[PDB]
Amino acid sequence: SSVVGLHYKIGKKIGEGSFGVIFEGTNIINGVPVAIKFEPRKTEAPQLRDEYRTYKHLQGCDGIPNAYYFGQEGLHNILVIDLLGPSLEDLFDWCGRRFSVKTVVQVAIQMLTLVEEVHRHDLIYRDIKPDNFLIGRRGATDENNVHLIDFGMAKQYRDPRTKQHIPYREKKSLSGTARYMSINTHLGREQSRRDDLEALGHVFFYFLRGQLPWQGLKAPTNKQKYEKIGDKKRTTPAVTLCDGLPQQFAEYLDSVRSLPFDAEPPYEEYRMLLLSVLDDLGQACDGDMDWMHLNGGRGWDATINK
Ligand SMILES: Fc1ccc(-c2nc3cc(F)ccn3c2-c2ccncc2)cc1
Ligand SMILES: [Cl-]
Repeated sequence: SSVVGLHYKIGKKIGEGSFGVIFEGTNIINGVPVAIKFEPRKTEAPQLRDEYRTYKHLQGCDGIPNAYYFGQEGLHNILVIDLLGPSLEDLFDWCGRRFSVKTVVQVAIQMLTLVEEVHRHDLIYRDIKPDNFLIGRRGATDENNVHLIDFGMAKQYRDPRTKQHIPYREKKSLSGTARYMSINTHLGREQSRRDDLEALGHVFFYFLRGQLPWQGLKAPTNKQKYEKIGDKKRTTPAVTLCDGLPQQFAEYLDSVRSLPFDAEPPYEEYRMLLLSVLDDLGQACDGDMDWMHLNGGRGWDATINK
């Protein structure tokens, strides 16, 4: 049968989660579209049952989609959530692999707020990348707002009732994407709130410069490539990465790298630091983003851009 979760018809396949069986769906009750997620049963890495419970925990938070169904169906686990638009990596490629200063700033402030809400619910993300940040759908009220999805790497960091941080430890397996992970993750240290914020700092320079200096290194094995990548991050100060860029981006990365392990980041102060970039350059924060000027003003297309 084509109907799963009682009320959800399976449509076309959308991927972008390894080859995880993701689809576009349609609630046969009201017609709203969804994003159906399958997971093979009796697999070596079961994580769908817990990703559901993370969406219910963050249910009601802005930028986090709602979870609507989870149950057994044949030899698969199915999770129905909201359907969202392209990723920041998708819009990045379509704008020439370079974002202007105003759009990097405006997106940065929304990404900081989404990460803070995750931290207020006793969770850290541990997989910061623009591929997991999506806008909304065309014609919707949240069409160009930034959303956060995929919490298969999210990790509890403090007790929900005592608010006591997890103890510091080392000698852990490398977890995340090598291009954006913090220096502390390269060293096999326990991740905390400060590492999500440093990963966000690497994404900002990735948008401004179009590339990062630790891209395209040669190494015979995989382990030696992550070492060589983390080495370039300790040799490059924040000032050189900020060459020809507003120095507040260098101040941000340096500050989040000086945070203690169990310290609480000054989120509002970081967002005010990134806002003053627009004041120094005579710009307003009205919400105008670069991808809003694609294709003569129509916006992003299907067959021309994808
Ligand atoms: F239940 C789920 C859980 C995760 C997804 C998902 N994963 C990725 C990975 C990606 F690189 C890009 C996009 N997405 C989605 C996604 C796509 C469209 N609209 C909502 C979410 C979907 C459904
Ligand atoms: Cl790379």
